[PDB]
Amino acid sequence: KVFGRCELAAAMKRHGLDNYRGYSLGNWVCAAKFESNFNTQATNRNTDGSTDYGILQINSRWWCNDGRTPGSRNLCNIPCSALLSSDITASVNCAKKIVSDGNGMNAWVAWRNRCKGTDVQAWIRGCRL
Ligand SMILES: [Cl-]
Ligand SMILES: [Cl-]
Ligand SMILES: [Cl-]
Ligand code: NA
Repeated sequence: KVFGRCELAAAMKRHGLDNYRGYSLGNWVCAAKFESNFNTQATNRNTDGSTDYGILQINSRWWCNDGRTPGSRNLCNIPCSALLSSDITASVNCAKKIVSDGNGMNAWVAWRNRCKGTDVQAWIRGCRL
């Protein structure tokens, strides 16, 4: 599913991401924009053999099981395919674990390089939330 911007904002808010670990909703929408372009089906292979999955590009080396990342943990205890579903629950709940692990949203490279320090509230402007 390719979410609309405000559609994704509303879903993320409903699932408790607005202000989660102190990160306002626009941070999460901005991260999803640049990680996946709001496409739940996005997958991207990394140099180390892991793959990133879903709207927040969650990595198979630590967070989900894809069966082809040797040495992987599965800290969200989910198949990586669950992170490709139209229903973002699994991605949100796994993202909550990631952002709580110590480095905050710096876990998302696109967030650090394209969202951090910017006017992230712009990403929820115009939405009825
Ligand atoms: Cl915001
Ligand atoms: Cl694996
Ligand atoms: Cl933080
Ligand atoms: Na894994």
